[PDB]
Amino acid sequence: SRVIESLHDQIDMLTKTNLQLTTQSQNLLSKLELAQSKESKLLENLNLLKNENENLNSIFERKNKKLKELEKDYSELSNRYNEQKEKMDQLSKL
Amino acid sequence: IESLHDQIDMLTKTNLQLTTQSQNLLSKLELAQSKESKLLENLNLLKNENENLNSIFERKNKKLKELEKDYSELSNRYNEQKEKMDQLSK
Ligand SMILES: [Dy+3]
Ligand SMILES: [Dy+3]
Ligand SMILES: [Dy+3]
Ligand SMILES: [Dy+3]
Ligand SMILES: [Dy+3]
Ligand SMILES: [Dy+3]
Ligand SMILES: [Dy+3]
Ligand SMILES: [Pt+2]
Ligand SMILES: [Pt+2]
Repeated sequence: SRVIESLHDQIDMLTKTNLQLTTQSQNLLSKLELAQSKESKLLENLNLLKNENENLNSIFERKNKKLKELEKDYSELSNRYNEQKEKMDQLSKL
Repeated sequence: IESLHDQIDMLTKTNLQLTTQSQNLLSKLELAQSKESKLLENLNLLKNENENLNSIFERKNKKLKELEKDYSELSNRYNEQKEKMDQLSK
């Protein structure tokens, strides 16, 4: 009988230990989820920006192609003015 | 008392499994934290250069604007030189 309840004082302590640990596995399965959620949202955002960025990169490449054309047009135009001047020159010359 | 000792053993096995789960959950949290740190460092690397690129772009735009202006003046000066040529012939 002193045997028994002395024995019980251990069972109850073990139950108390289990409750703590269990509430623990409660608080963590509720975090790991939070950590995962915050990953999801983060990865999603990275992709909107990623898609946003590719779109801006594509626009850039188009403008550069136009600038390269202009780069050629001004060169040709300049050249035309130089030829035009040579003639005016020759007109005054002997 | 044998039955009670057996129950104590079952309880100890139950508590150990819980502790093991806690350990596993802790490791997962640590892994998540490691992922968060790598993700933040990467964002920082991406961010600082992105800003570097943004400043270079702004600088080029500033020169292109001078050029819009430079070409306009030149074109006008040419239009003016032709008016004078027309007048030379009338
Ligand atoms: Dy592309
Ligand atoms: Dy070119
Ligand atoms: Dy052309
Ligand atoms: Dy020539
Ligand atoms: Dy402008
Ligand atoms: Dy200027
Ligand atoms: Dy005029
Ligand atoms: Pt001329
Ligand atoms: Pt002329």
